[PDB]
Amino acid sequence: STAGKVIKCKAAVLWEEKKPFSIEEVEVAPPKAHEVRIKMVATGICRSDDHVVSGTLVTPLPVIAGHEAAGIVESIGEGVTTVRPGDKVIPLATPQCGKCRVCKHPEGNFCLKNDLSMPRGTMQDGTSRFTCRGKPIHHFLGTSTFSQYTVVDEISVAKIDAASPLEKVCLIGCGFSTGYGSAVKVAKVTQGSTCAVFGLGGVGLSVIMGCKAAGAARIIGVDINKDKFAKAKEVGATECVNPQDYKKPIQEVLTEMSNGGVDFSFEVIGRLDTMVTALSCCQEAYGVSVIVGVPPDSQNLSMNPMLLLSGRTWKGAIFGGFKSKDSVPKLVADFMAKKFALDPLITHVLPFEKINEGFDLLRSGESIRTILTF
Amino acid sequence: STAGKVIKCKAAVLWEEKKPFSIEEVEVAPPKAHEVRIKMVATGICRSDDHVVSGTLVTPLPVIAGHEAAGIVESIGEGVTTVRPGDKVIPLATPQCGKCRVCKHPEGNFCLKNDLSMPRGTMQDGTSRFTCRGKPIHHFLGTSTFSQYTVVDEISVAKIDAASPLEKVCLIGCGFSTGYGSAVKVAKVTQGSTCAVFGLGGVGLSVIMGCKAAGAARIIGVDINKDKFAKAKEVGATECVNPQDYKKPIQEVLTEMSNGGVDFSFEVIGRLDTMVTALSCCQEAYGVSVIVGVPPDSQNLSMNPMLLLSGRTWKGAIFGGFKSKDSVPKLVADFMAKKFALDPLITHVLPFEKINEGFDLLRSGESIRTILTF
Ligand SMILES: NC(=O)C1=CN([C@@H]2O[C@H](COP(=O)(O)OP(=O)(O)OC[C@H]3O[C@@H](n4cnc5c(N)ncnc54)[C@H](O)[C@@H]3O)[C@@H](O)[C@H]2O)C=CC1
Ligand SMILES: NC(=O)C1=CN([C@@H]2O[C@H](COP(=O)(O)OP(=O)(O)OC[C@H]3O[C@@H](n4cnc5c(N)ncnc54)[C@H](O)[C@@H]3O)[C@@H](O)[C@H]2O)C=CC1
Ligand SMILES: O=CNC1CCCCC1
Ligand SMILES: O=CNC1CCCCC1
Ligand SMILES: [Zn+2]
Ligand SMILES: [Zn+2]
Ligand SMILES: [Zn+2]
Ligand SMILES: [Zn+2]
Repeated sequence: STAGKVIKCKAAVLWEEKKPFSIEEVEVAPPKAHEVRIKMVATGICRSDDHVVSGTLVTPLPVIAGHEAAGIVESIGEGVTTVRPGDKVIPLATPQCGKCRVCKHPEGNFCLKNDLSMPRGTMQDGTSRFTCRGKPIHHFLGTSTFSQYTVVDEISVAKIDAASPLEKVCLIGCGFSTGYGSAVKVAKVTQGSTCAVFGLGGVGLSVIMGCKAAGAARIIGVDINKDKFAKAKEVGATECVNPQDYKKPIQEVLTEMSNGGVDFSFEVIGRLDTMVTALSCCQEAYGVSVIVGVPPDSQNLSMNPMLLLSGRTWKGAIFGGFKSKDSVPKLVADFMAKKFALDPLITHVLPFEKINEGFDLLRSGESIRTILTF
Repeated sequence: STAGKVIKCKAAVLWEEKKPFSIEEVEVAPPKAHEVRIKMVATGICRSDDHVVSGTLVTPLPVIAGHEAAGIVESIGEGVTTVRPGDKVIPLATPQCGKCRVCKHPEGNFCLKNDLSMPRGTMQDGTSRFTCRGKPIHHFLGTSTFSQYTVVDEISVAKIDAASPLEKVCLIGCGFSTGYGSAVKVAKVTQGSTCAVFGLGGVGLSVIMGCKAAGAARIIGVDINKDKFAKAKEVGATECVNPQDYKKPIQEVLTEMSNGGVDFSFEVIGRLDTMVTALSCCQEAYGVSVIVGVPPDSQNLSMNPMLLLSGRTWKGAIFGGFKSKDSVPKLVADFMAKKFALDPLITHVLPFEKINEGFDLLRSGESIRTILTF
């Protein structure tokens, strides 16, 4: 009874940086050709959503943020072939158009249809499906999941198993897949290796899960919040270090601990200094360091290229290197077959209406992932 | 004759930075345990030797530089098992001890016995075998080939084919192997790919050779000296560009030419700005950039880590990633089997006494490799 009609529903609108979200009514247009309107069931609070609030991640405001989520298709536009009304789906913050040079490449996943490099805050057609107080509101990464309903381009949604528990598998839409793939796909962690993981939030814990799945012998968690260490050990860290406890820079500490440098290191925070420290602590001739964290907008790091000339490899990735539409259904199937766990990442559950409390929990250091239910 | 005795011979001593080499008599001590004394036959002029003169590369002075060479063993110290008097040999500016964690790793080659990371300018035992006018003179990279005789540690020398032409295969001791391996081993250039090579000297031409051997479809040479372009095309470049001819930054030019970025780029100059430009010109989701050039001492580059977060891989390497003692004899055997050519790199051949003239040729832009003959 809503197909083809505007839907009025609640969403969390961000009108200004550094302010609480405003939970209020929005109007959601029906889907145009090759678009899908989704009734949201659950969405996680990822640090990247907070980066929009703080100005770390710049995208046009006002905006409906949220990108790690799962829901049920309410209606489809003309020409949609990959999902149908009633299907369970995960929106894809990195799309998979299937047609660009990146989608066609065996390794690449950062589809050229993304809205990250040159943010417009729109659908693929350059327009918005959201109105609030009569004003157009921007989308975020082609997802915008902090709303009871959203509209996404078909290349930004994947159909998943009809029996999936949406309050858990929403994490496959960003944080779990990112960390897990960063270890198993991007770094390609090897059996018996030593790994160092900087940042023990939801994404860093998922990196640990992937390093353990790959058979690493040592997994050193690094965080300035020692309250993060117990869960890190539960999911596979063999030891944890707090840089604030040491008189020496932690790259020196980690080099000593690993008898000359780690095999694989991961920056899962989003600071320029820890990106350079993480590179430095891998072994100078054969180490690999992967940047996962988001840097503050437009800022450059400084580093000595002799760190690379000796033989290190430095890389980064979005979404764990996974081609998003191909990979998300398979990761859900693997979760349903118990191949990895999501419960360790979920520390808090709240209704959507308590979104601001959910962001308070993240900012205070108390949560890993808070899941919001609609 | 000479075995077990001090040898007085001619060498090129660098007494201080930014001065001509001084060609004069030096005394070369006999080899101690596990050392090898070599009569030099030919040595190439690599830009890294010039970096010692200019202060770009810091190593203790006064010094006998030179590291790209070939000669004949004159005598061996106690315990040497891998070469014998009369053998043709290439000194190894990166050693291969066979016992450190890097030598044991399948990928690594930057053996921990190297004299690059913390230059001492000595033999492995911390002492020098050279005296000149009664003063001790430093070694360079455990090689020191600008002398009629040198003494090296066993781990810094490889025995090669007795029929090898030393006036050509000296280049396998540094510049050829570095550039070729940077393409075929470090980057692992793929068939049909597009490559960009910054710097068209001896090392960058060897990168082009390797890209062509790997089957690249397009190889774009980049140099500010257009006189380098004809030879670059002879060895495989499909086009060449001079940044000075363009109003736009060359990274933008190369991105446009390659319809969104190259597959592989190589910095083969030694400038911070070209290291960042070369990274930027590879495709943002799956491109690979390899640093080969030597940065000026103690200087840091500045770069935006979003270049990596999208999916690029940045790496560097010494000596093309080759494990030096294993690889040098095989590369000579490959040369003798006609698997690659060295003549395109050799533009001038001069007697050793004309070393300063050979450096003037390099500095003026007029040579690729000058081979000095003893
Ligand atoms: N590449 C990608 O596709 C994705 C990137 N991200 C980014 O990954 C990063 C991590 O995200 P979450 O795990 O959700 O964030 P989080 O905020 O839950 O975790 C970050 C952790 O870093 C620790 N930390 C902060 N400063 C530190 C320092 N100086 N040294 C050591 N530890 C420090 C914190 O105590 C915290 O436990 C964020 O920048 C986020 O934007 C997130 C998802 C996808
Ligand atoms: N990684 C390693 O193992 C090795 C590194 N090297 C380093 O590789 C670099 C290249 O060495 P060679 O080929 O012997 O040097 P070279 O001096 O013969 O070649 C350098 C080329 O760069 C060009 N160039 C200079 N400035 C430029 C700019 N701004 N833009 C574009 N082109 C520019 C020059 O015109 C020249 O053709 C040097 O820094 C050298 O020290 C050399 C041997 C081994
Ligand atoms: O968290 C989801 N996506 C992130 C990916 C890294 C850049 C900022 C957006
Ligand atoms: O040219 C030979 N070796 C080079 C290797 C890169 C650092 C400077 C010295
Ligand atoms: Zn695409
Ligand atoms: Zn996220
Ligand atoms: Zn070694
Ligand atoms: Zn050299």
